[PDB]
Amino acid sequence: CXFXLPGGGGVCXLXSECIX
Repeated sequence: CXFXLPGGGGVCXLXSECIX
């Protein structure tokens, strides 16, 4: 974190469908 536009295994929600 901070999340939002990350890079690893998961995405911030999904990339807009959650936060984004």
